[PDB]
Parts: sequence; structure tokens; C-alpha cells
Amino acid sequence: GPDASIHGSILDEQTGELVGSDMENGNAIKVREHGTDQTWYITNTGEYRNNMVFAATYDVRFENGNFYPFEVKDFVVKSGDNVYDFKVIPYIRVKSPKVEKNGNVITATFSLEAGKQEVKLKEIQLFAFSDMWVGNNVKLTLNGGTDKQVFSPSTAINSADIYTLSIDLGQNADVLKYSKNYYFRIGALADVSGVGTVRHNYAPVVVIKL
Ligand SMILES: [Cl-]
Ligand SMILES: [Cl-]
Repeated sequence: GPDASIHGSILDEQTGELVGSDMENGNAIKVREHGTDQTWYITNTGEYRNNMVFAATYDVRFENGNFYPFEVKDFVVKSGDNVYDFKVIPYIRVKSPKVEKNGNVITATFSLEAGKQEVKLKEIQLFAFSDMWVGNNVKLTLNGGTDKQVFSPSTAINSADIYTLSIDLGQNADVLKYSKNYYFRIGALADVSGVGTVRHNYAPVVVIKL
């Protein structure tokens, strides 16, 4: 049986902050044992944990995520516990994120920073859910259209620009119920080439009691 365990974090190479995604249909650790390819899944915060791994040498691969792809060759998993943080370049960084309730409206304000100059902006969205696993993969269907904006053609990222997204609670009382706790998460979807399928970048989850 398995003789090892491994845990660690997906970290921004520049800021050292956790890089969040969606556990399902988001970032993933693809590994190949030396000598059939398995996947190690990552919680939404960017922290990962696996208590069922075999002590061996691997090739690690990152693809179709929300950060620039790369490989880690000759990755040794020792017998027992192992710790390893991966340093990445997200396509987009959400800056100064703020999510607050004013009256009967949830308002998100933020700025964006490109991971590389070539990165453009395709979408922005204020995701909402009844639990902390909120994201593009775990979300409520909302009315009004102000919770999401699509840029076609994809637009330039300028750090000085202030973006605003809104959710009207009265127009969404069916899924955002009065007196209950909800988790809101700012997401930004980049437009990038050679990197396969681009996934959303996120700001940390904000819990609000309605
Ligand atoms: Cl650059
Ligand atoms: Cl609740």
C-alpha cells in the first residue's frame, strides 16, 4: 500500500501569496512515476494534501490552469511525510479586492495586474455560493447581469483601472436567502496563447451574512 503523504501550496512566484482556483475544473498537479498518469487535486485556496502517495521519483506537469504551464522533472517523494510549494506566474492578479453589502446590494471593487505583458482580459465575475467552495465551478445562477462582464474582443489590462461588479439581493432573493451566510469571490478570466485552456484567477473568498 501507500508509504507516503504530501502537502503544500500553489504560490505566486512574485508576491508569495496563495494562488486560488477551483478543485474541480481548475488547477491540477499531473504526475508521472519514473519507469498510467495520476492527478493530485488542490483545494480552492491553493493548498493541496494527499495521504495516499507512493515513495518514488516523478515528473510533475502543470497545464490548462490559471498560471503559466511548466514541468518539474525528477520530483522525489520520500517515504513518510513530504512538503512542497510550487512557485507560479498567474495570468492575472486581483488587486485591492473589496466585497461588501450596502443596503440590499453586494458590490465588488478591484484592480487587475497582468502576469505577463501579453495577457489580456476576457471576463470578470462576482461568483456567489452557499459555501466557501464558490468559484466558476461552484456558483449560483443570478439575475440582472451586473455580476459578470464579458470583453469581446478581449481588452488590455491596466493596473490603475477600477472594476465594479454588483448583485442586487432583492432581484436574487430565490438563491441568496435573507439571514443566511453566502460566500462571494471575484474572478478574472484571461486570454493567453500556447497555454491551452485558460482558467479563472481569483481574489480570496468573502463571507457575508445576508
Ligand atoms: Cl512580460
Ligand atoms: Cl447560514
